[PDB]
Amino acid sequence: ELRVGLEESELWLRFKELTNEMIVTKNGRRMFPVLKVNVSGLDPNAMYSFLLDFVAADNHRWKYVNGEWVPGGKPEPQAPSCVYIHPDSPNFGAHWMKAPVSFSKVKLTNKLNGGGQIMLNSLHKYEPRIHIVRVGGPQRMITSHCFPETQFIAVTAYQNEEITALKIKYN
Ligand SMILES: Cc1nn(Cc2c(C)noc2C)c(=O)s1
Repeated sequence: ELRVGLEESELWLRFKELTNEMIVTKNGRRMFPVLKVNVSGLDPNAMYSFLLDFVAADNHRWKYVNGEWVPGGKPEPQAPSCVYIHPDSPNFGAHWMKAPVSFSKVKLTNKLNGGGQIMLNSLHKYEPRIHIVRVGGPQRMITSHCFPETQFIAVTAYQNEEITALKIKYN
Protein backbone atom coordinates (compact mmCIF):
# COMPACT_ATOMS: atom_id res chain seq x y z
CA GLU A 1 0.00 0.00 0.00
CA LEU A 2 1.57 3.34 -1.29
CA ARG A 3 1.70 5.98 1.57
CA VAL A 4 1.46 9.84 1.18
CA GLY A 5 2.12 12.21 4.17
CA LEU A 6 2.18 16.03 4.53
CA GLU A 7 5.60 17.26 5.89
CA GLU A 8 5.34 20.12 8.49
CA SER A 9 1.57 19.51 9.13
CA GLU A 10 2.16 21.33 12.54
CA LEU A 11 2.83 24.62 10.68
CA TRP A 12 0.14 24.26 7.96
CA LEU A 13 -2.45 23.72 10.79
CA ARG A 14 -1.40 27.09 12.41
CA PHE A 15 -2.23 28.77 9.02
CA LYS A 16 -5.44 26.73 8.52
CA GLU A 17 -6.79 27.67 12.00
CA LEU A 18 -6.62 31.40 10.87
CA THR A 19 -7.92 30.64 7.31
CA ASN A 20 -4.82 30.45 5.07
CA GLU A 21 -4.33 32.94 2.19
CA MET A 22 -1.99 32.60 -0.85
CA ILE A 23 -1.01 35.62 -3.00
CA VAL A 24 -1.71 35.46 -6.76
CA THR A 25 -0.03 37.98 -9.17
CA LYS A 26 -0.12 38.42 -13.01
CA ASN A 27 3.45 36.88 -13.26
CA GLY A 28 2.85 34.22 -10.55
CA ARG A 29 3.79 34.05 -6.83
CA ARG A 30 5.49 31.07 -5.10
CA MET A 31 3.68 29.49 -2.11
CA PHE A 32 4.51 29.77 1.61
CA PRO A 33 4.35 27.39 3.24
CA VAL A 34 5.64 25.11 0.45
CA LEU A 35 3.75 21.82 -0.03
CA LYS A 36 6.24 19.05 0.94
CA VAL A 37 5.02 15.41 0.71
CA ASN A 38 6.59 12.28 2.28
CA VAL A 39 6.06 9.22 0.01
CA SER A 40 6.79 5.53 0.78
CA GLY A 41 5.74 2.27 -0.92
CA LEU A 42 6.86 3.25 -4.47
CA ASP A 43 8.83 0.66 -6.52
CA PRO A 44 12.36 2.17 -6.26
CA ASN A 45 13.00 1.07 -9.90
CA ALA A 46 9.65 2.24 -11.46
CA MET A 47 9.24 5.67 -13.19
CA TYR A 48 6.79 8.26 -11.70
CA SER A 49 5.77 11.92 -12.35
CA PHE A 50 4.43 14.07 -9.46
CA LEU A 51 1.57 16.40 -10.45
CA LEU A 52 -0.04 19.18 -8.36
CA ASP A 53 -3.47 20.79 -8.90
CA PHE A 54 -5.88 22.92 -6.86
CA VAL A 55 -9.49 21.80 -6.36
CA ALA A 56 -12.04 24.62 -5.87
CA ALA A 57 -13.25 23.55 -2.37
CA ASP A 58 -16.65 25.23 -3.01
CA ASN A 59 -18.43 27.20 -5.76
CA HIS A 60 -18.46 30.56 -3.88
CA ARG A 61 -16.65 33.93 -3.93
CA TRP A 62 -15.26 34.73 -0.41
CA LYS A 63 -14.95 38.24 1.13
CA TYR A 64 -13.10 39.37 4.33
CA VAL A 65 -15.93 41.26 6.17
CA ASN A 66 -15.27 42.82 9.63
CA GLY A 67 -12.28 40.52 10.33
CA GLU A 68 -13.84 37.23 9.09
CA TRP A 69 -14.01 35.37 5.73
CA VAL A 70 -17.66 34.88 4.58
CA PRO A 71 -18.89 33.20 1.40
CA GLY A 72 -21.15 34.94 -1.17
CA GLY A 73 -24.60 33.67 -2.23
CA LYS A 74 -23.99 33.57 -6.04
CA PRO A 75 -22.27 30.18 -6.61
CA GLU A 76 -20.93 29.41 -10.14
CA PRO A 77 -19.44 26.06 -11.29
CA GLN A 78 -15.64 26.23 -10.97
CA ALA A 79 -13.55 25.46 -14.09
CA PRO A 80 -10.86 22.99 -12.84
CA SER A 81 -7.24 24.13 -12.27
CA CYS A 82 -4.38 23.24 -14.59
CA VAL A 83 -1.81 20.66 -13.46
CA TYR A 84 1.77 21.60 -12.39
CA ILE A 85 4.42 18.89 -13.12
CA HIS A 86 7.12 18.66 -10.40
CA PRO A 87 10.33 19.59 -12.28
CA ASP A 88 12.11 16.37 -11.06
CA SER A 89 9.49 14.45 -13.20
CA PRO A 90 9.81 11.86 -14.60
CA ASN A 91 12.00 10.05 -12.01
CA PHE A 92 12.65 6.69 -10.26
CA GLY A 93 10.65 5.79 -7.15
CA ALA A 94 13.99 5.84 -5.24
CA HIS A 95 14.42 9.58 -6.17
CA TRP A 96 10.96 10.51 -4.86
CA MET A 97 11.38 8.50 -1.60
CA LYS A 98 14.92 9.78 -0.63
CA ALA A 99 13.55 13.20 0.58
CA PRO A 100 10.19 15.05 0.88
CA VAL A 101 8.86 16.02 -2.60
CA SER A 102 8.86 19.84 -2.35
CA PHE A 103 6.68 21.95 -4.74
CA SER A 104 8.84 25.06 -4.08
CA LYS A 105 8.73 26.32 -7.73
CA VAL A 106 4.95 26.32 -8.50
CA LYS A 107 3.72 29.91 -9.10
CA LEU A 108 0.07 30.90 -8.45
CA THR A 109 -1.34 33.55 -10.86
CA ASN A 110 -4.69 35.35 -11.44
CA LYS A 111 -3.95 35.80 -15.23
CA LEU A 112 -3.79 33.23 -18.14
CA ASN A 113 -0.04 32.83 -18.90
CA GLY A 114 2.62 31.44 -21.32
CA GLY A 115 2.67 28.28 -19.11
CA GLY A 116 4.31 26.95 -15.93
CA GLN A 117 2.27 29.31 -13.67
CA ILE A 118 -1.12 27.93 -12.42
CA MET A 119 -4.14 30.28 -12.83
CA LEU A 120 -6.51 30.44 -9.82
CA ASN A 121 -9.60 32.67 -9.31
CA SER A 122 -8.98 35.35 -6.62
CA LEU A 123 -11.27 35.07 -3.50
CA HIS A 124 -11.93 31.33 -4.17
CA LYS A 125 -11.00 28.61 -1.65
CA TYR A 126 -8.71 25.80 -2.90
CA GLU A 127 -7.55 22.38 -1.67
CA PRO A 128 -4.14 21.31 -2.99
CA ARG A 129 -4.09 17.79 -4.48
CA ILE A 130 -1.29 15.63 -5.95
CA HIS A 131 -1.34 12.84 -8.56
CA ILE A 132 1.47 10.23 -8.50
CA VAL A 133 1.53 8.85 -12.08
CA ARG A 134 3.42 5.56 -12.75
CA VAL A 135 4.76 6.23 -16.32
CA GLY A 136 6.66 4.16 -18.96
CA GLY A 137 5.77 0.82 -17.27
CA PRO A 138 3.35 -1.71 -18.82
CA GLN A 139 0.32 -0.60 -16.67
CA ARG A 140 -0.11 3.17 -16.20
CA MET A 141 -1.40 3.92 -12.63
CA ILE A 142 -2.48 7.11 -10.78
CA THR A 143 -2.65 7.60 -6.99
CA SER A 144 -4.24 10.92 -5.94
CA HIS A 145 -4.17 12.60 -2.53
CA CYS A 146 -5.79 15.83 -1.20
CA PHE A 147 -4.33 17.92 1.65
CA PRO A 148 -7.16 19.57 3.64
CA GLU A 149 -4.51 21.01 6.08
CA THR A 150 -3.21 23.15 3.13
CA GLN A 151 -6.54 24.73 2.06
CA PHE A 152 -6.26 28.45 1.31
CA ILE A 153 -8.11 31.40 -0.23
CA ALA A 154 -6.36 32.94 -3.29
CA VAL A 155 -5.89 36.73 -2.65
CA THR A 156 -4.16 39.63 -4.53
CA ALA A 157 -3.07 40.96 -1.06
CA TYR A 158 -3.31 39.55 2.52
CA GLN A 159 -6.61 40.47 4.27
CA ASN A 160 -5.96 38.91 7.72
CA GLU A 161 -2.86 40.51 9.32
CA GLU A 162 -2.57 37.35 11.56
CA ILE A 163 -1.70 35.43 8.31
CA THR A 164 0.75 38.20 7.31
CA ALA A 165 2.49 37.85 10.73
CA LEU A 166 2.69 34.00 10.50
CA LYS A 167 4.06 34.11 6.90
CA ILE A 168 6.93 36.41 7.99
CA LYS A 169 7.58 34.63 11.35
CA TYR A 170 8.15 31.24 9.62
CA ASN A 171 9.69 32.25 6.23
C1 LIG B 1 -7.82 44.55 9.36
C2 LIG B 1 -6.38 44.82 9.51
N1 LIG B 1 -5.58 45.11 8.49
N2 LIG B 1 -4.28 45.31 8.91
C3 LIG B 1 -3.26 45.70 7.90
C4 LIG B 1 -2.36 44.60 7.47
C5 LIG B 1 -0.91 44.60 7.64
C6 LIG B 1 -0.07 45.68 8.20
N3 LIG B 1 -0.42 43.44 7.16
O1 LIG B 1 -1.44 42.70 6.70
C7 LIG B 1 -2.62 43.38 6.87
C8 LIG B 1 -3.83 42.70 6.39
C9 LIG B 1 -4.02 45.17 10.31
O2 LIG B 1 -2.92 45.28 10.83
S1 LIG B 1 -5.61 44.77 11.10
